[PDB]
Formats: sequence, C-alpha cells, structure tokens
Amino acid sequence: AFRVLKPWWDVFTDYLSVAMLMIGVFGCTLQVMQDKIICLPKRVEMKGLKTDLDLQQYSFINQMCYERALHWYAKYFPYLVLIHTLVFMLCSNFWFKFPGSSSKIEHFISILGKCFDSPWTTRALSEQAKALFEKVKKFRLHVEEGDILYAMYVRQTVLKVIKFLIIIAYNSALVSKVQFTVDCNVDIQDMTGYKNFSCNHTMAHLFSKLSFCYLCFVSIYGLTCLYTLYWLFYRSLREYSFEYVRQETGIDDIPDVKNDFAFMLHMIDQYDPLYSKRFAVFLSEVSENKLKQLNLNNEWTPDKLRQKLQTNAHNRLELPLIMLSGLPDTVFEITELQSLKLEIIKNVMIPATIAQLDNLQELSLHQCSVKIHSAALSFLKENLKVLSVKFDDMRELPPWMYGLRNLEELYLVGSLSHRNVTLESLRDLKSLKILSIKSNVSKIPQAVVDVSSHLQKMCIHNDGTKLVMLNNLKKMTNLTELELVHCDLERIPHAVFSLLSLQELDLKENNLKSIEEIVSFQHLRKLTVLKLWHNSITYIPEHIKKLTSLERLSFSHNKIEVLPSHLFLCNKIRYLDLSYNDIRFIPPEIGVLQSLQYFSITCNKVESLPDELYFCKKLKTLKIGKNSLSVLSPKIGNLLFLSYLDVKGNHFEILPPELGDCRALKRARLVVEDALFETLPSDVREQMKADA
Amino acid sequence: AFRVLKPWWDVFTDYLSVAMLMIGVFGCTLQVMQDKIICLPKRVEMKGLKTDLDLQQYSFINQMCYERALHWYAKYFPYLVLIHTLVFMLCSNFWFKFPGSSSKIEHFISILGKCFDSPWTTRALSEQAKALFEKVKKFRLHVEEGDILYAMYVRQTVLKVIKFLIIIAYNSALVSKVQFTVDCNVDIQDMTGYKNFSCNHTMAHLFSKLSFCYLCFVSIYGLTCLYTLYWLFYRSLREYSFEYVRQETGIDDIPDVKNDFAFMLHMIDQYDPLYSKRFAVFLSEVSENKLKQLNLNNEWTPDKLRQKLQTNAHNRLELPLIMLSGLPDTVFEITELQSLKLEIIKNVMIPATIAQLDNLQELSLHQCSVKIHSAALSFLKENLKVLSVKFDDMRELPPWMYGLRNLEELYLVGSLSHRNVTLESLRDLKSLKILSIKSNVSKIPQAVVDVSSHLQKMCIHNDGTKLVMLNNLKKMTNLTELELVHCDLERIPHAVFSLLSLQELDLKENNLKSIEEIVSFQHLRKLTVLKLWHNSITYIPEHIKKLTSLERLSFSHNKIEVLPSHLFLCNKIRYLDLSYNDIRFIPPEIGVLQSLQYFSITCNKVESLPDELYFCKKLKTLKIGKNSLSVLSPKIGNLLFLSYLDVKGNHFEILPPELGDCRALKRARLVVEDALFETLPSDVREQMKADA
Repeated sequence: AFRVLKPWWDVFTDYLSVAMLMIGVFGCTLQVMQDKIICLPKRVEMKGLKTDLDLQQYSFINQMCYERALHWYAKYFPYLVLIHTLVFMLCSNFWFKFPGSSSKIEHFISILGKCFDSPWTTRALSEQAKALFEKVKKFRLHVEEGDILYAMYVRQTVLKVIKFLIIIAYNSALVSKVQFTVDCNVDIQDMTGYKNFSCNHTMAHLFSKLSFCYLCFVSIYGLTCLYTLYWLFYRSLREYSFEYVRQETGIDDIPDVKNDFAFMLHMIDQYDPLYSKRFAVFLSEVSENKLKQLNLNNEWTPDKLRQKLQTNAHNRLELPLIMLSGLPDTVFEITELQSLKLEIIKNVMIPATIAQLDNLQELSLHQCSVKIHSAALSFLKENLKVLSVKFDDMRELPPWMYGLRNLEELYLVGSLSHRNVTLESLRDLKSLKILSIKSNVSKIPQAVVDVSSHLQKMCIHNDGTKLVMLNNLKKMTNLTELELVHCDLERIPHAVFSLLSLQELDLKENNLKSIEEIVSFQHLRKLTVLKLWHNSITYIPEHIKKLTSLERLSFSHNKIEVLPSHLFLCNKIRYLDLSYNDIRFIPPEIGVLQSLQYFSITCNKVESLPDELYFCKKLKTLKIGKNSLSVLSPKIGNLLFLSYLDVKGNHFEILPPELGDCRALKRARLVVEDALFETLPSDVREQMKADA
Repeated sequence: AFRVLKPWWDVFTDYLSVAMLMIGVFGCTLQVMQDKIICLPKRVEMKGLKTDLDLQQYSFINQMCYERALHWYAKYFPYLVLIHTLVFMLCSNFWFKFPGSSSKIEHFISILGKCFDSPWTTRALSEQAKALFEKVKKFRLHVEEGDILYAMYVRQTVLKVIKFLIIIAYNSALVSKVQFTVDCNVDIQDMTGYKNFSCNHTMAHLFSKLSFCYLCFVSIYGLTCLYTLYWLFYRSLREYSFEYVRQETGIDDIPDVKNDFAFMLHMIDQYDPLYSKRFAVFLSEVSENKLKQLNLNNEWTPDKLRQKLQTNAHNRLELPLIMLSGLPDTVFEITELQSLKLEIIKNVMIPATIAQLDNLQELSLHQCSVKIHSAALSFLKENLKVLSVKFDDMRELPPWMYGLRNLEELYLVGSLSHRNVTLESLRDLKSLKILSIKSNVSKIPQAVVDVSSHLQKMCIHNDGTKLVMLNNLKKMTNLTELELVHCDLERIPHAVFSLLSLQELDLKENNLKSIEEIVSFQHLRKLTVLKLWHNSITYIPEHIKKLTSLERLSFSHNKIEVLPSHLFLCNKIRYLDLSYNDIRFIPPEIGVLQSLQYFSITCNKVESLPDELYFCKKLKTLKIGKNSLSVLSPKIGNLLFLSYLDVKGNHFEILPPELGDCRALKRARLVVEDALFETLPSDVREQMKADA
C-alpha cells in the first residue's frame, strides 16, 4: 500500500533525505550550543598584553564581529540544510499527497491488491471474482485515458534534479568561504577603545568537513535522480506491452495498455513483476469466459438437468433450455436423452463434447444464434435425425444445418420473404423426409426441390400469404403427403394434380369455395385423406363420388347447408368431419357409409336422425355437438362399437335405455346433458360409469 | 470523514500552515535559548576602555535597555507567528468542529462511501442497497434545505484571506524595525553613571531573514486562498447539473441538486469525478424500481407461486396475488395455468414474456393499474376467452382491453354512470359471448350495442340505479341470456319484449309488484327461465299460463299469499321457488306440474299438503322450510325421485316410514329435527344415513 509503489531508488532518496536532515539538525544543535567566535583586539623577553576589558566588553565584541566578519554561509549552513532537506521530503511525498494523483493511486492499489489476491488467477495461470472482472474493466476504463500520474512523477523527479543541481552549483563554490581564523575592522571604538580585531571561529573547521560530507550525500542523490530521469525517457513508458506473460501462458489476449496504465504497471514491475503477471489474467476475455463457465457449472449440475428432463411432442427424452447464455458442461454427462431443446441462447459454441452424447437424434433451437465445432458438426451430420428451429431475424440461423445429411425431419419457424425466400440450398440434407415451414413466403423456393429427391412429406402453414407460384410444388415427385394450411390459395391449384403419389391433402384456412376441381382429383388415385378446414365451400361437387380411395373427410367450419346424396357414394371413408357447418338434415344414404368410424357435426343445424345412421356399426366416434336434434332413436343400441358420443347441446329430453347396450360407449365417451343423463336407468349409468 | 473534503488547495493551505508553525516554534526555541541583548556605555596607540561596572550593573543595564530600546515586534515575532498560525488552523477546522455542520458532513461522507462500495451500483452501471436507497433520499431531503455549509465555507475563506492581508500589511511595514545594533538613551544616571548606551541583541539579524521567509509563506498562502475565492464565484456552486453522467449512463432521472448538495458535489468532483458519477446512480428512480423488482424476484420462487396455485370459482388453475410491487418474473415460468388473480397492484407492466403463457383463457384484474407490452397486447387479443376486471376510478381499468377480439366472457366491477357513463365502445370486442357488469348505470350505454351483434350472454347487476332507458337493450337482438339484477325497474320494461332470441330472464331485486305485462312475455316464445327475486308481487296474472316455453320459475321473497290454479297450467316448468312468501295453502292442481323438479316454500305459513303434490315424482328438490304444517302425508314415499327435503322448523311429531322408499332422498337431503328423526324406524334412518 505505502510500499509497493516506491522502487529501490525512491527508498534510496528517502534514506538520503533522512540522513541529510540528521546532518542538518546535528549542525543546528551544535551551533546553538557552542557557536562562539572568540575575539581579541589586534593592532600593537615578552610579557602579557593585558587589554583590561571586562567580560561584557568581550561578549559584545564577539557578537559584533560575529555579525560582521563571519561570512553568511558559515552562519546559516544548518538552517539552510534544514530547508533543503525539508523541501526534498515534501517533493518526494507530494506525488501521493496531492489529491488528483491520490484518488487514482488509491483506486489502483485497491484493485490490484484484490486481483493479486484471487486464487482463480492462479487456477487460470495453471468463484466470486467474476465481479472483480467487471471492476477491473471499469477501473481500466477510468484511468487508461489519464497519464496525469506520469506527469506528476516526471515533474517530481525533474524538480528534484534541478534542486540537486543548484545545491552542488552554489555549495561547491561556497564551501571554501569558511575560515578558522578571521579578521574584522569594526568601528567598535568609543565603547572599547579598540578598532581592529582578530577572531577565531570554533565551528569553522567542523562546518567545513560537514559541508564536504553533506556535499557527498547530495552528489549521490543527484546521480540517483538522473538515473530515474534516464529510466523515464529511455523506455518510453507511455505504452506497455506484456508480450511475455502472453507468451508465458500462451494466451494471445491482454494486448496492451494505455498511457497511465502503462506507466503504473511499469512501476509495479520495477517493484516486482510477479504482481504484473498475476494481474495479467483479469484483462483476458478468455479468462472471463472460462470463469463464467466454471461459475455456471457450479450452478448447473446434472441433478438439475435430469430434474428438468421430460418428453417432447415426439415422445423423446429432452432437456428444455429456456433462457441462458452458454452450454453447461454437465449436460455432456447426460448421453441418454435423444432430444434437446434450447430457447434464446445466443453467442453459443457447440463443443465436440456432444460426441459423448451419441444417443440423440432430435434437437430444438428457438431463436439461438449458435455455432458449431467441426467434430460437433460431423456428429450432427452422422447422428441427428430430427431438428426444430425457431428464428426471428435470420441471425439465429447459421448455414451449417444445410450440410446435415442424416437429418430426416426438419421444423422451421420464421419468415424468409420478409417476396423471395432467403433460403440456402437444401441439397446436403440427404435423408430428409419431413419438412415443416412456418413463414410468409409468397413463392415456394427452389431449395425445396433441392430436397425433393428424398422429401416424402412437406408441410407449409404460412400466416396467410398466398402461394403465388406452385411450379416448384409440381417438382415434389417423392412427396408422399402434402399439406397446404393457410396458404390463401382460395382455389385448387394445378400443382396438386401433378403429385399422383399424394396420399393425404389438407387445405385448411385456404377459404376455398369453388372446389369443382374434384375431377382432377380423380387423376390422383392415391388420395386417401382430404381436408378442407375453414373453407367457404357451400356446395359439394359430384366428382367427389369419383374418389373411391378416400378414407377421411374434413369439412369443419364450411358453409355446406345440405349434403348431397353423391357424398355417400364413397363408402370407403372412415372419418367424416362436418362440424360447424350449416347442415340441417342427414340424408338416409348415411347408411351406405358402413366403413365410417368417425362423425362430427358439432355446432350444426341437424334436427333429425335417419335410422340408416344406426347401421354403420364401424362408427366408433359420434359428435353431434350443438345441433337441433330433439329425440334420440333407440336404434343407438344397435351400434355397439360406438365408443364416443357428443349429443350435448341438443334438445333431447329423455335418453333411451338403449345406451345400456353400448359397451364401447361409456360416460367418458358420452357427452350429454346432466339432466338427460339422469333420465337414464340406474343400471345403465352404473354399467356405463364403472363395472357397477 | 476527513480526506475527500479537502481539494488540492485545502491540502496546500494545510501544509503551509504546518510549515509556518514550524518556523514559529523554531524561532520560539531560539529566542528562549539565545535572545540576550548586550549593552555598553556609548559616549566617551590605543588601550582598553575600562568602564568599571560590576556585573550587576551590566545586567541591570541589559534589562532596562532591552525593555526600552528594543522594539516590541523584534521581541515578539515568534509568538506573533504562533498566534497567527494557530488562528489559521482553527479557522480551517472550524468547518468540522461545529457540531451542526459536523453531523451533516459526517453523514454525507458515510453514505457517499457506502454508495461507492455498493456492487449494485456496478450492476446498474453495467441486494441490501434497497435499504440504502431510502437513506439516500431521506438525506437529500434533509440537506437540500440548507446551503449553510456553503455560506459558512465562504465565511471561512474570506476570514482566511482578510487575515492574510492583515499579516502582510503590518509585517511588511515592521520587518525593517528589527535592527542588529540599537541605541538607547535611558536616564539611569546616579545609578550607573551613564546615559547614552549602545546595544545589540544577537537574534536580530537572524529574525530579519526569518521574517522574510515567513512573509513568502503567508504570501503563497494568501494566493492559494485567493484562488478559492475565484473558485467560489465563477462556477455558481448553488447548482450542480450532471448532464454528462445523465448522458453517459443514459438515465434521464437524477435531475439536479440544491445549493448545499450541489456544493458538496462540487467538492467531491474536485477531489474526483468518479465518486460523484457512482453516487448519482443512487438518485435514479428507475434504478430504485429495478432494485425493487430484483429484490421481489429474489424473495419469490416458482415453488412459492405453485404453493398457492389452485382452482378458481370457475374451475381454472390460478394463483392469488393480493399485494405486490410488480410481477415476480418466476410467474412467467409457469404456463400451465390459464388464469391469474391480481388484486391491487399498481404500476405493473406485463412484458412480452406472457407469450410464454399460451395456455391462457381467463384472467383477473382487481383495481390494478397495469400497462402491457405490444406482444403482450397481441397475446391478450389472440389467446384469452374469459376475463375478470375490478376497477374503481377507471384508472385501474386499462383501456387496451377494448381492443381484444377473441375474449368471450368478461366481468366488470366498478361504477360507470358515476349520470353519464364514460364507457368506451365495445366494438373491437368481437368474440364476446358472456358479459357481467357491476356498475351504477342508470342508462344502458350505447357501447353494449357495439357488442350486441355478437352478444350471447350479458348480465348487469347494478347497485340499484334505475335503468330508466333501455332502448340500447332493444338492440340486443343477438342476445340469448339476459339478467337484470337490482335494476330498480319496478315494472316490466318494453325492451325485454324486443329480444325474441332471449332464453333466460331475470329481474332480481327490481322489486316488481304489478307484473301484468306477461302478455308481451308470451310474445317471447323462447322464454325458458324467468326469475322474480325479491319482488313486491302480491299475486299472479293468468298470462303466465300463456307462456308456453316456461321451464323454471322464481318467486323468492314476494308478497304472494294464495296462488291461482292457472299458474299450474304451465306444466312444462321444472323449477319453482316460492319461499319467503305469505303462502298458506297449495291448490291440488300442483299435481299437473309433473315436470316440476324443484320446490321451495321456506319461511312461509303453509299449513296443509295436497296429495297431488306427491304426484309430481319428477320433484327432486323440496324446500318446505319453516311453515305451519303438523302431519306428513305418506304419499311422500310416492316421491321416489325426490332427492331433497327441508322440513326443519315445523310442528310435526311422528313421520311416516315412507321416507325410506325415496331412494334419492337420504338423511343428508332430509332437513329434519333430531327428536322427530328419532321417531322414524331404525331401518329407514340406517338406510338414509348409510348402507347399514
């Protein structure tokens, strides 16, 4: 604190100053004690020379000739040395005592003491100091733009030099002024009768030697100061470069430091370089990252991870990551999970340690600007089969996923056209079969055709953008199944008819009304499932009877009001969705659809129940919903395989006990009004709720 | 409490004062040791000049001539210097030696240091400081009333300067007064025989030099003090404005400080700008809010939230929040719950993080001034289907909810008419299907018409204000379920007949007496449920028998005493509340009300039971209450499906065992006295209580 700043020569000057003050005080005490110029009158077998002067006269003569004859240097030397040594001490400590420098120095000594103290420094050179990191960077921001400390030190030393020079320059000449004997021609007569006096100065000889001795001190002092001056103008401390500790521990960080930092680090080094090396760590950003990783690993343990382990949508062991900044290493201790979820973790490097986690084929990236390792990338291209990616500003999407070959299913969340898709080529995705698109691109990009060679199912669910050109869609030769949800086509495009291998088609939220292209649909004989959700279809073309291959029909939220009889000409269908439609009556041909196993007319206008409905026993799910039926035909007891029933929201009053014959149907599958359910027999409800 | 108050010039003045003290004390010691006058009689080959004076006479001459001839300043210079230096010390330290100012400055330094050490300062600039914020604001309040510190400091500096002029003024004019030699004509004749004496005191010469040196010191001192004066009249220390820190850290608060606090800031800045910079962060209100939020996040954990996670009245997962400063962010981690209960939480803003909580269809806002994020607003507009708001002064109501379209059920607590109701339009509310109102609307606002297009259910339960106008009610054509609770109508309004789509009707607490408008009610052929709670209805118009669609009837707390036969003609009714009335005898035609499932005559004067009552086996609820009955007809056993019985508070003695036949009626549904219950057979009571 009070020591680590002064190099050897500063303590040298302090010691010389203390010794100099000792010399000066010695001289002062001697002078006060015995300084007695002794005087006699001068002008004149032998006898004495009795001058008959009483003691008072002798003291008076001594005093007078002291003031007159003795040259001022011999009189004033000790106080002079006192002043000079006092000024030297003041100017030595002025660097600390001045507040402008004192603030910076106190800040620096505090921060550097704590930095040298931290054991994480030693660990890195081979837990809470990450705050000291921020303190260090704040401090260097505070003082690097100074250099006033360098100015203060240079001024201090240069004034010391000028003082030493003036001391030698005058004192060398003035030393020879002292004389042991001395003369004085004073007009003391008329009070003693004598005019010409001789005297001897007792201290003279002593002072002479003292001066000489004192002079030696000054000489040494000056040389010391000069060296400092040389050391302050030969190494140019305005800039410092580590270039050794950087090479010592082989970390290319810690580039350089600015002026005041350079100077003060130089000072500390000239005290001891060990403190400089132990300080070198905290400027390293690599050290910062490593300390962050250690701290999070201290916080992140495989226990906590396996606590959060769960199953994804695709029944896979997955660890959610909702809000982080890096990858805890403890996850690399968990090779069992085969899915991984990451939400909004930028600035992430994927290590090769994922190679330990081979048992994984699914990954999730929700707006995470993340890059990979080379071995990590190879591990992805050789192991992963499924990937879900959410992105917002294209920054979270790095290109390397376009190289993953063994991936089989892909999910995308984010707009590309912002209307051409800024989509890279989907060619290296050699094993992809499933593609999920969540964007607003008006056109299907050519990159889709880059994967069409092995693409089996591709799903686009835009936000309402129209698929303006469907030319690339016609290239989906390998496309086994096709979905066009909310593509705003409003019609049946010709591209769909280009895919004979198509099995299941959805046009949800496309608001189709004129669907007379069913003729082209009989061109596609693999069409087993057709879905027309939320479409303005108020009428059903007769060409639907020509699609024998159909197995499932979706027409929820459609303006059909009366279903034509030709609808029933395709008995192969097993699933029938007609809910939220204007349907008011069921034609009896509902009987021929024996293979039907599902039905839904929730929130429709159906008021009557044809009895042929009770002939398709394969119907296991019935959803009347909020319709206008008022009586339930007992023929419901004929449909034993009906497992689900949704008549709630209708005008029934009493439920016939024929519901007791429905073994597949229970209260779980029975959606009825509580009052209507109460009308059922006690035995029926006991058998229906449980085993009675 | 000692260092940072002194800028550089104060330290310089302190050192000059110290060194001046050194000069003075050195002079004092020398004067003690050496200051002797030496005197000789003046007026008179060469010989001695014997004066034949014994030592006593010489000493007496010394005393006399020293007292007379030697000028006082030469005699007292060191003591004068000591006095002036000491006064300088005292007038320098009078700042802190005054207790009133001492408390202020000491507290200032304590809190400033503490603020400097606070790591939360660093975090903000990037735990327990929450307490320190209050101390900070209390202190700034306590000190921004002063400026006595600045005035006293100005007084100190002017005192120092004027004393400096005084010192120079007379020392310059008296320095020449000291003289080595000196003369004295003293009339000591007849006592030592001489009159003219010459003397010299040894110190004179030295003192000259000393004075010169001393002058220089004081001169420099004055110069430094003079600078302070310039520094006290050029910066206008009455005000401090950061405007750089306010720009550096980008925090627009910390406006300014008053003269006293501004002056202290100027001092600290002169010591170091960084102290003031770091201290400014604790004046930020935004920083304080962030600290409060962080602290409540520290106090709250998702486990604590899930501790009170429960079901609401409308069976939804919800967490109570009764009193808070904001949202503990942990709530954003819990997405399963679809409703949140927040009460009396002002200045809350819901971020985009609500989008994490997609499983959401209900909400609660009890007098909470809450703003929203943009993504938050979209999430409310798209996800919510039910919502509860309590507001008091329309400020807790956040207007943006008038823009939510997908909401379907909304309940409001808070007056509107206040009787002009400043209710905003219910137009952007597109998907609403259910509405509850708790206001003071004497008028149905036009805003309801903007939701009447899509309206399905609306319930107004004003605090009793008469809904005088109801033309907007006539615009509720699409309305299906209507309730008018405590609307103080006292009569059947014509607006009700304007709503043919109406299914359920309520006029509770409207205190209707004359209800002869039932004729227009059979205009409403969709009228399923009709309620007449707490009405003054003396009797029953026959037009009620003309309501074909009657299903449920309420006559709670009415002045009805005898009921007519035509009332029973609407056998379609299943619910019949007649309690708290003057009923005494039930006409036997109660039998035709076979479809009736409910009955209540509690707190009436009924004295006999027609047996045709027991014909309506559909009657499952029976609330006789406290009436004037004495015996029970065994035909109650005919009511096998009777599930409830309230006979408590009557005059029975022994009940028929036919109660054992009623399978739906058990001991729990049998509201009876215990002594009377004992009169029943043990088998019946065992069967009712348990399965024996």
